[PDB]
Amino acid sequence: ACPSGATCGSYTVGGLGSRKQQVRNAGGSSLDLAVAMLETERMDTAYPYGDNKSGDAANFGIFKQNWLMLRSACAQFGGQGAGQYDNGAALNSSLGQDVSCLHQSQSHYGLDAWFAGHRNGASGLSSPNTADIAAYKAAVYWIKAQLDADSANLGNDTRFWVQVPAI
Ligand SMILES: OC[C@H]1O[C@@H](O[C@H]2[C@H](O)[C@H](O)[C@H](O[C@H]3[C@H](O)[C@H](O)[C@@H](O)O[C@@H]3CO)O[C@@H]2CO)[C@@H](O)[C@@H](O)[C@@H]1O
Ligand SMILES: [Cl-]
Ligand SMILES: [Cl-]
Repeated sequence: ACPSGATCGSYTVGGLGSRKQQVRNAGGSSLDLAVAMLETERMDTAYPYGDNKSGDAANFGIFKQNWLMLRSACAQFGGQGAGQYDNGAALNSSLGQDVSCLHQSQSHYGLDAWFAGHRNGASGLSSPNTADIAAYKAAVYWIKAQLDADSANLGNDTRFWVQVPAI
């Protein structure tokens, strides 16, 4: 059943199973798969460039990591400024680098703080215990529970989803 009042469900996405297997082979855990699953249908980067944001808010890669976090945590982007955000687009064509950056970012911030910045950027890092951040985290963990409960879900075409507001 759906997490705390939210609307949720599942459906089939052609080719998604093979893509899940590629993400796992690139080092993605079930948590990583859950984040990717929440962010795009096909675990890809065909969403609009930067997800229509610029600077520190721009999103890159299959997890929609933001440039603030990438430049703060990932060695690939060390020392870079907000205005250099176009450099994050390297993650759009390298799954291995995308996963490496995700892991570096999660380790840099710790996972609970990582969720806050992933959801809400600099504002989230400074106010990480909001209701909206908690709802995002709950959505990810609900998806993860579906993946964890049946290993077929790690390789099949099923996408689990939870409705969260776009911000
Ligand atoms: O620090 C720069 C800027 O960040 C602002 O927060 C944004 C983040 O940087 C991300 O862009 C974040 O995107 C996530 C949201 O969950 C989206 O709904 C989703 O589509 O993509 C990602 C991953 O889930 O969005 C926030 C909000 O726009 C904000 O903190 C701002 O004050 C700050 O200057
Ligand atoms: Cl991020
Ligand atoms: Cl807070």
